[PDB]
Amino acid sequence: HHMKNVLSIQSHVIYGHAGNSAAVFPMQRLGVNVWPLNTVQLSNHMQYGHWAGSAIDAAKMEQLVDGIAAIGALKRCDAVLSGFAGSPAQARATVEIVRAVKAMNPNAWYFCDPAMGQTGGIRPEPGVEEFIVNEMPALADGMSPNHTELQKLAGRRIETVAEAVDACRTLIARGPKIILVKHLHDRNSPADRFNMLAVTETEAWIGQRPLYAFPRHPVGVGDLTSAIFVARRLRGDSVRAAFEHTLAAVHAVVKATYDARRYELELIAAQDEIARPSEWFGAWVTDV
Amino acid sequence: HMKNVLSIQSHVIYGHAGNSAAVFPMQRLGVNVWPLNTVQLSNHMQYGHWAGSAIDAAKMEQLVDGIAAIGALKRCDAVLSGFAGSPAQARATVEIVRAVKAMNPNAWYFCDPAMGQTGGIRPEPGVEEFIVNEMPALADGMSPNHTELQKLAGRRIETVAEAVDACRTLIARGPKIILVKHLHDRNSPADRFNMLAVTETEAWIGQRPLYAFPRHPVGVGDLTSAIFVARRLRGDSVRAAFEHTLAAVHAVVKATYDARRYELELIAAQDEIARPSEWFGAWVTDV
Ligand SMILES: [Cl-]
Ligand SMILES: [Cl-]
Repeated sequence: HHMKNVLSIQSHVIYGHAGNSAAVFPMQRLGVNVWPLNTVQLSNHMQYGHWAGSAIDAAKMEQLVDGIAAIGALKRCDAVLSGFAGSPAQARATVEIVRAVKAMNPNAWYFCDPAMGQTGGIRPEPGVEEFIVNEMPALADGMSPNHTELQKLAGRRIETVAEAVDACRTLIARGPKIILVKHLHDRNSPADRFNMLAVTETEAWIGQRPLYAFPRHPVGVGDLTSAIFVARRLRGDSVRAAFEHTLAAVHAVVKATYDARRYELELIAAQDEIARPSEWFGAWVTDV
Repeated sequence: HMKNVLSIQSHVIYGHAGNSAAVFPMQRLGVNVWPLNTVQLSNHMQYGHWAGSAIDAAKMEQLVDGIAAIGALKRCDAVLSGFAGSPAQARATVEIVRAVKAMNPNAWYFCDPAMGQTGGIRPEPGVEEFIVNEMPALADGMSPNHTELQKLAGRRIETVAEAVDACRTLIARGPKIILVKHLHDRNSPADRFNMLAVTETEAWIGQRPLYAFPRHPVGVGDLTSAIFVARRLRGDSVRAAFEHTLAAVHAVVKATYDARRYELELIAAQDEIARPSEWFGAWVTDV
């Protein structure tokens, strides 16, 4: 009955839902305490084409976390969740925060959502992408790449489920115990399916939910996906159960957004379905 | 018909104060919140030490300008403000309210004076003075505690009827609704926490149990104002919004007290925020 605590190190968007504005409320609604460290405050998502923002630097990130430690709270952190990093220095600061939390609490784990934004190519771009690919797997207990991010982490083109499982297993050999492929581009899947995968050293699960066609795809679905998975794991779910709850909860939010003809996620409207999804999509076993 | 509130307050990473006490309860009550964080603190200042980052008044206006630039400001149904660290920040909040009301003339501004530890009838120069002198003409609702109400009214207030009259005099200055988020009633038993809600035509007094914490939790005032704002946005009557606020705040405070914690048990008590299991019906009062 002990409440778990997650330190969530992500961007904050005032209007709309991305980063901590997509992650904090769902985890709280799922019964987990969230300590949101906002690395930047943006007026709105960058996909609108223009925005205003204010960021903190890496030194300030460390100072803020020092404050949480000074009152004795940081050692009670049960998990760290990271997302978008605005600069290489911020990504390095995230790693140092994770190292401190894990040394204070040997049961704490780090879940890294690469959160590379709009990008492409197998090669990691210099700076943040390079740092995510080269440095983060060594400390991460779980990672939640989308397809593009998985190709960068693995250094490979990936087109099938089996190729993706193999890429996940190679990444797991670098450190992480679980890879949640939060969106998989499966050339063998029907076009109206949204595919996800959950891979550990000994398990692999495929899941599918309906793919909704948006004029512009909502930002924040990846951040929401990682957050729900983390919260369900903290609530004690097995890998399969956390995976299935994530798939079903994200479906409910995305469907609500589509039915409302909206671009920003219908996160608050769909909150009861985040906590207790009504429609379920059982996963099935796959392998290399 | 989802409503949106722009909440302009401090953010605290660990624990619950400002937006870290206001945003989640309003969301849990079915209202969308756009949080504009004026500062980011590691923890609240009552611990004695803390770290913080901050934005200035110009950046606050620039951030809202960004929302306006994508055409979203017309979707703002209310603005909620609380503690202000400087007169410049309070003036930036006023400019933001003006910008919101230009895009949505139906939007309303709810000001929690949030003066903190203070005393006396005279407002202190600077922020307190601005709240007393300039805020009522701009705010559609205000949630003073007892000390703040005395400063707003320029009067000593000791009875419920005196407090209603002070609220009515303040309402004649601009606001449509006053929530006295903690009322000092010399005729009430010491173990009662009194609140009052007043409009030009209604006045409701209510009570929940007063708990004697060894160190009183921070953020109860922020939680109270936020729940009331959310219930009003959901369309509650004055009395219903008032009673839900009293019962939901009780549930959170009781949960915190029962666990002997300092930080509010906000997430643990979330179902009681939405559906309080113990109710404290209000009663009519007047001048
Ligand atoms: Cl912030
Ligand atoms: Cl109290």
